[PDB]
Amino acid sequence: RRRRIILFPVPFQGHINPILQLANVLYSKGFSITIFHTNFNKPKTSNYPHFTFRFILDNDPQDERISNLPTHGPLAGMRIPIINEHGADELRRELELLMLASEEDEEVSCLITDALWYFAQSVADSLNLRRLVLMTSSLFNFHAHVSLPQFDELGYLDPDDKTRLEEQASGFPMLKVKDIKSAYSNWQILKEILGKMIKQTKASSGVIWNSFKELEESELETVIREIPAPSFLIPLPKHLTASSSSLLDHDRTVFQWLDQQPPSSVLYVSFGSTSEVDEKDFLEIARGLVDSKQSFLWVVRPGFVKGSTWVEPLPDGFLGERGRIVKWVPQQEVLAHGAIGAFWTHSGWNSTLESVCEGVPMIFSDFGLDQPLNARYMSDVLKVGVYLENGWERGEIANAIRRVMVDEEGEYIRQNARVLKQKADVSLMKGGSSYESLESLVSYISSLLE
Ligand SMILES: C=C1C[C@@]23CC[C@H]4[C@@](C)(CCC[C@@]4(C)C(=O)O)[C@@H]2CC[C@]1(O[C@@H]1O[C@H](CO)[C@@H](O)[C@H](O[C@@H]2O[C@H](CO)[C@@H](O)[C@H](O)[C@H]2O)[C@H]1O[C@@H]1O[C@H](CO)[C@@H](O)[C@H](O)[C@H]1O)C3
Ligand SMILES: O=c1ccn([C@@H]2O[C@H](COP(=O)(O)OP(=O)(O)O)[C@@H](O)[C@H]2O)c(=O)[nH]1
Repeated sequence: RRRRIILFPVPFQGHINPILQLANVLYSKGFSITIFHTNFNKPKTSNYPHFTFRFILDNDPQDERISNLPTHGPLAGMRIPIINEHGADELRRELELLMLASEEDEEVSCLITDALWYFAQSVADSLNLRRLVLMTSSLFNFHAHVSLPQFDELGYLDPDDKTRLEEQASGFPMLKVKDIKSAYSNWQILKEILGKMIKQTKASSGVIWNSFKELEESELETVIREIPAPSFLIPLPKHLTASSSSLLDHDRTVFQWLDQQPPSSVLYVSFGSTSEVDEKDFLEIARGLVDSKQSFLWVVRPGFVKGSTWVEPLPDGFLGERGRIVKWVPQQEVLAHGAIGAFWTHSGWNSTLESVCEGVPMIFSDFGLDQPLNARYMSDVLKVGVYLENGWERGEIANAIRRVMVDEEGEYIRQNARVLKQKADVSLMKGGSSYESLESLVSYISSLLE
């Protein structure tokens, strides 16, 4: 292969999944692929015989700043600001020694990084290497990030200012003030990171969005105005699932059980790769699921429940014939199964987009960050699910589950989910928004060394 692309993911499941989907799509279009990855949270390189992996930044002996960071729980994310602040010299060395070792017939077209690796723009510039960015969250979230100076002036980023919570955000009516308060509760850290991510995204050679035009049409004018480089909207789950980049072992025994369920009769439940609840909330969720009287498949990550290794506070036999708990599944393959009638999600963007791409309507909870904005946009603009926006109450959980899966009152939500899947499929046909985004992206990358 004449042309090589280097990709550099953020080493968490919601970041590795889209960049290895993109890597596969670009491999399919005839590019050779090198992945730069931390040893931390590495995927199974044996699943990618067609890719070269290079492990960087946390090789032994480890830096003072990274050596003792926890490997699980939300605190593991401290690696993101630390690598941005201290990784530039090592990334430049690794890019240089790859380009020095390269064959004379092959050249590196570009570096594609996660948008959160804002430090990589200056490194790529210093080597006369073009950098493209992969956005792993929505255009709507980007629109909110660019509006932060206005949210700040209005006092929405003040945790102590508990006024106007149920009102429409001034200058941003698609959001309630409480959505902004939730999304930016970690304002001391996010203020600096998001400003840098925006500046270095605007400075990049091109922005790839894991989305499609018909999903986020209201947000296109903002990205065309804010980002001078070309934007490409490609819905990666419509190209392939992320099964090969799983960081955990799949429980595949779930498919034999799904095959025993009537069509659209199962609630799939998963609150993410990082999320945590109190025992009080975890038992309130469990009661809501039982109160619903619907069949369910619930992925609970070890550490989801504060105080327990897994699901110890749950009684044996509880959940009935109706319910299964597992540690991990191939989630998009589960969403594609005919048994699935709905998905109770934490509203992470990969989970939200996979559900949309499989036509599965949603019940939304959130654990902050971009989650409350995804839940608000999908529930109120697209109308493909119900937002549980006032915590965990067993009655409200039961009503939301029944509304989406059974109630005639919820038929419009099930129909909206069906039609949005169809729009995603049409977007991949010749002349479709996603087809044209991908053809343009391939032509654009092929032009970078002219
Ligand atoms: C930018 C980030 C800096 C970061 C550093 C660590 C920090 C925390 C977690 C804040 C609390 C304190 C502290 C110290 C901590 O508890 O560790 C802080 C904010 C979110 C974070 O990125 C988040 O890091 C997590 C690992 O700890 C990832 O698992 C998240 O990815 C996942 O990525 C998915 C794909 O983007 C996303 O939909 C999903 O919700 C998310 O859970 C990713 O979400 C990012 O949050 C940003 C918040 O503004 C968004 O702009 C980005 O689009 C989004 O990707 C991690
Ligand atoms: O049991 C599971 C649970 C989740 N996932 C995948 O983990 C990713 C989670 O990404 P998301 O953006 O939804 O949220 P995060 O977990 O990053 O907060 C998605 O690609 C899911 O399909 C999976 O494969 N199996």
